[PDB]
Amino acid sequence: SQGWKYFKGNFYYFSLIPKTWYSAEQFCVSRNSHLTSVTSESEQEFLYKTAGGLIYWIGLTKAGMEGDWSWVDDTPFNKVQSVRFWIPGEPNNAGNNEHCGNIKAPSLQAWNDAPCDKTFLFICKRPYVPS
Amino acid sequence: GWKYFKGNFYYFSLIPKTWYSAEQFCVSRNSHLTSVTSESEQEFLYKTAGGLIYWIGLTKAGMEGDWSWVDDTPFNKVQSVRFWIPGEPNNAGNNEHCGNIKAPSLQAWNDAPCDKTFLFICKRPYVP
Amino acid sequence: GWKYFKGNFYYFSLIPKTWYSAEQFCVSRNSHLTSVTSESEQEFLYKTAGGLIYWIGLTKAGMEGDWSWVDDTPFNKVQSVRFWIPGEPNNAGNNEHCGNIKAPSLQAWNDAPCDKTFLFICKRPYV
Amino acid sequence: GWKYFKGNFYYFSLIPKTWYSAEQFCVSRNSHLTSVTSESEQEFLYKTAGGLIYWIGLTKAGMEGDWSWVDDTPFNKVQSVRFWIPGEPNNAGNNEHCGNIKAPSLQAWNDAPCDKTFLFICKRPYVP
Ligand SMILES: O=S(=O)(O)N[C@@H]1[C@@H](O)[C@H](O)[C@@H](COS(=O)(=O)O)O[C@@H]1O
Ligand SMILES: O=S(=O)(O)N[C@@H]1[C@@H](O)[C@H](O)[C@@H](COS(=O)(=O)O)O[C@@H]1O
Ligand SMILES: O=S(=O)(O)N[C@@H]1[C@@H](O)[C@H](O)[C@@H](COS(=O)(=O)O)O[C@@H]1O
Ligand SMILES: O=S(=O)(O)N[C@@H]1[C@@H](O)[C@H](O)[C@@H](COS(=O)(=O)O)O[C@@H]1O
Ligand SMILES: N[C@@H](Cc1c[nH]c2ccccc12)C(=O)O
Ligand SMILES: N[C@@H](Cc1c[nH]c2ccccc12)C(=O)O
Ligand SMILES: N[C@@H](Cc1c[nH]c2ccccc12)C(=O)O
Ligand SMILES: [Ca+2]
Ligand SMILES: [Ca+2]
Ligand SMILES: [Cl-]
Ligand SMILES: [Cl-]
Ligand SMILES: [Cl-]
Ligand SMILES: [Cl-]
Ligand SMILES: [Cl-]
Ligand SMILES: [Cl-]
Ligand SMILES: [Cl-]
Ligand SMILES: [Cl-]
Ligand SMILES: [Cl-]
Ligand SMILES: [Cl-]
Ligand SMILES: [Cl-]
Ligand SMILES: [Cl-]
Ligand SMILES: [Eu+2]
Ligand SMILES: [Eu+2]
Ligand SMILES: [Eu+2]
Ligand SMILES: [Eu+2]
Ligand SMILES: [Eu+2]
Repeated sequence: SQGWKYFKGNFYYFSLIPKTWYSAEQFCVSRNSHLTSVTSESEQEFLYKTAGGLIYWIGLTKAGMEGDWSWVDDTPFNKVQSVRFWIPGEPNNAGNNEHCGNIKAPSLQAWNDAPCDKTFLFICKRPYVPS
Repeated sequence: GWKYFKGNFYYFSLIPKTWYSAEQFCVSRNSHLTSVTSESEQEFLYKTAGGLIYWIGLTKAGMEGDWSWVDDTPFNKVQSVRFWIPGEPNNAGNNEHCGNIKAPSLQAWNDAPCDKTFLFICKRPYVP
Repeated sequence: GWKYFKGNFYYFSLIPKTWYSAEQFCVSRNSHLTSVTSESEQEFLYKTAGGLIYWIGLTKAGMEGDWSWVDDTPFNKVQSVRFWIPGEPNNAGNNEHCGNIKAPSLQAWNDAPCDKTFLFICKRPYV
Repeated sequence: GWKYFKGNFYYFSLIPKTWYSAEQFCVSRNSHLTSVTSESEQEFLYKTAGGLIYWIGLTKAGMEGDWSWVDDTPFNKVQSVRFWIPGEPNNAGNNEHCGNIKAPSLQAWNDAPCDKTFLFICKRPYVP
């Protein structure tokens, strides 16, 4: 399938069809991928530049009893290094119901929490495995 | 309230949610949408369900669309094939990637769209 | 060399390995050290084991050191207690963090140091 | 004592263990054998290692035997080749399924038998 863009050892798929957060993750899984994690400034830059003006689900979701933010691809969540990537004022847990995360703003400060059952475009990430 | 059966507690919800919002509720309660690994557990769940539909931990994974359990119990196709409603899973509309308990018998499971709202069942181990 | 039982294939090794080297071998065969989640599976395993000791997928995990299955089957402590040898797990020397099938009985499991070498049993689903 | 670097704490052990016994020690301390995801982290680790060999979270997984991280960080094979000692991994004796930090250089990693005993490095994120 076309639509996979390469960046630093991973391919990224910016969807054309919007889905709920979990239905997006399931699509990514059906393509041997996961909703993308973000672990560096250059990766965040790649994502929001490619996103343009559109909102995309990423692999941010609350997990555990405490509801700490986590990555669906099981990258350990680094709160210290992730603080710089939220939109100012986010996450705000509007309605006490915003348990998933999307990229929203055209900036390094781009993440927003939103209800998992809302439909948005989404970004899958899968590693390249050279022989 | 939680119900106890063979080393696990089970939560039969009173309010419906999407499959994933249900799983997040279970996770917030240190649990998961329930797996099913024996006829006695299947029987306990459908008898307790009382003829109502409840999300369980069934969901597709992998490129193959293989079914899986969200609590990471290995899914056993041979052992589980008799737990589906006859004709299910039929992936109706090409969009039924989660599973629920529906019919009151051992042949109980149906696949349904993950974004549909149903009551749900969490499962939590008792740990002495 | 794989033996079939109720939708799973099982490999009873002829070579002994440490618990983790055994698990690695199982992984290279698209499998894991076996979990045990029913009386009939326990019976099939101890009967086939024939009185020899085999590593199974039992291992301590998490901060509390509770017993777990390496294949990620949730561990049912209540229903598993009848599968340990009487008196086990006894954490001899404070260093027995993996488990094996030892006795030919439904009370079969013993905890032993993960770095000791035993025969091992892999399990993989019929797919 | 845990050493801090870029949002994670690190424990450099004083007693050697096998790879898996090392991982179990880390797990008992709410941690894992360390992953390595940047040049700056690789530099922090080998410089702190001071020329001694430490197990890290490198281990083979899957039927293919691809390298993986035990803390479940997805393994970036493209970006990690810079971190192996030239000529490694060489799977000596076809029995080297775990990895350690060995050479004090950005090219530091060696695969070695999982049953050999080395010092080890645990890693855990700061969680408020
Ligand atoms: O500056 S605010 O306007 O307060 N920012 C809010 C978000 O914080 C909130 O999550 C959404 C809900 O909409 S949703 O479609 O994402 O669910 O609406 C605005 O974007
Ligand atoms: O005999 S069939 O017609 O195939 N049975 C179908 C199901 O297989 C299908 O999942 C649902 C969709 O509705 S939903 O309520 O489950 O979403 O409708 C019927 O019950
Ligand atoms: O009733 S006891 O005799 O004390 N039971 C102990 C076990 O609990 C102990 O794990 C082993 C150590 O040997 S090992 O081979 O398992 O390492 O020896 C005995 O069998
Ligand atoms: O250039 S080589 O000779 O191939 N380098 C080898 C390593 O690749 C090999 O892993 C070890 C085994 O020793 S061990 O202590 O790590 O087990 O010995 C040398 O360092
Ligand atoms: N408002 C709570 C809700 C919550 C707790 N645990 C969770 C686990 C998953 C999803 C949501 C939660 C929070 O942000 O933490
Ligand atoms: N329960 C173990 C200690 C422990 C805690 N977590 C662990 C994880 C793995 C191995 C051992 C542990 C003991 O007392 O001896
Ligand atoms: N020669 C293979 C052996 C192997 C495949 N899968 C594994 C999983 C675990 C340990 C070893 C393997 C390799 O090192 O890649
Ligand atoms: Ca159906
Ligand atoms: Ca013992
Ligand atoms: Cl698409
Ligand atoms: Cl009971
Ligand atoms: Cl409820
Ligand atoms: Cl039964
Ligand atoms: Cl019992
Ligand atoms: Cl019992
Ligand atoms: Cl008992
Ligand atoms: Cl130490
Ligand atoms: Cl590289
Ligand atoms: Cl590189
Ligand atoms: Cl390179
Ligand atoms: Cl190399
Ligand atoms: Eu960087
Ligand atoms: Eu928000
Ligand atoms: Eu219906
Ligand atoms: Eu040497
Ligand atoms: Eu080597």
